[PDB]
Amino acid sequence: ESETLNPSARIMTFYPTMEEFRNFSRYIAYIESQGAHRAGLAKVVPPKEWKPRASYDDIDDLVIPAPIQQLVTGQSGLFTQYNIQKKAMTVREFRKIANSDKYCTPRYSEFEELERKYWKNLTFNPPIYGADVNGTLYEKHVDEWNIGRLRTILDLVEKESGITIEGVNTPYLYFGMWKTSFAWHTEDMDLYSINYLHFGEPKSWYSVPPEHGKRLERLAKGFFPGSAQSCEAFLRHKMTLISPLMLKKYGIPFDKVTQEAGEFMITFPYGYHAGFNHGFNCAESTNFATRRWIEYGKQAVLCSCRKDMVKISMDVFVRKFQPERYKLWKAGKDNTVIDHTLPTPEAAE
Ligand SMILES: O=C(O)c1ccnc(-c2cn[nH]n2)c1
Ligand code: NI
Ligand SMILES: [Zn+2]
Repeated sequence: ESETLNPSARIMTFYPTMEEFRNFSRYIAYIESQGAHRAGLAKVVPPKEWKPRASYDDIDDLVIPAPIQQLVTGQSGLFTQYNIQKKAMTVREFRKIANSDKYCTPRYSEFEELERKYWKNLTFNPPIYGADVNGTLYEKHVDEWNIGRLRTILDLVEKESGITIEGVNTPYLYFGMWKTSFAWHTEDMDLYSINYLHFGEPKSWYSVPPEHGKRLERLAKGFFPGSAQSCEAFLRHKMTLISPLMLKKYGIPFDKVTQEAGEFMITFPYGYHAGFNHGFNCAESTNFATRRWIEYGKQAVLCSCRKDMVKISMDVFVRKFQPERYKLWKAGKDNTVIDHTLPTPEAAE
């Protein structure tokens, strides 16, 4: 039944009405009832009626406390990205650098051309990314899909322990320029993410279906045996770039999609994704959860080589939503096998 929905595991695109848009978790359950999650990634175009902010005309004074310069080393589709933190910088300061001749977007016809230039010039002329900036650009009154307060069960982490995890249960802003990249990865604890492109040039995405996620990991371990030896989940470092041609060459299924300003992207549990920004832009994102995520959370394979990595206690989720398995899980005997095709329980409504 779930297997017969989106059997291609293709990236789907949704155009909700304004009435459908009002209840966030309900629409996530809906697009899962249509098999969107099998792709790992889905686009959701909100009604023209909607806007999270009246104008972006005041933000040139907003500070980017830790701009990152992205050095990239590699060849023939395989790359490792190193981060060089620059000194703090305002948005107007950043836009100036980004729109300057040295860093601006090259001219091109179709997207496949800009794509080709991206993978051709990835290692040259290191751009700067205004990444992981704590904040939101939603006006305080917007209630539909407000990244600052989605009200999903991920809120249970803060409710129970008081713990905030920047960018995970709090929002991050991302100021991009041409050729700034996000490496191949899943979310922390294999959560969902929501990404909103407030303004600027597009952001292109690659996705690998969760049901093929393990195939991508085997390939990545093969190409980076050193990194694999020293960490059980090195892709969570978010340093590893792999071109779509390399994926084709080794039979990994994937899809691609380009995100325009004013569009949402949803990534799903264990959905590997990567991509790049076309030019100057601004994006807001955070993580969230559904009842389906819990099993993913229990089984997420985490980065083993840093003490500073994101680790969420699953205990309170298992107690509340899987009480009959708590004794078993806590005794390490819960061998529930995940079916990636199944939609989340809430989609019964
Ligand atoms: O750089 C982005 O726009 C982006 C896109 C997709 N994922 C992330 C990200 C950063 N940490 N977890 N996920 C960042
Ligand atoms: Ni992500
Ligand atoms: Zn690690």
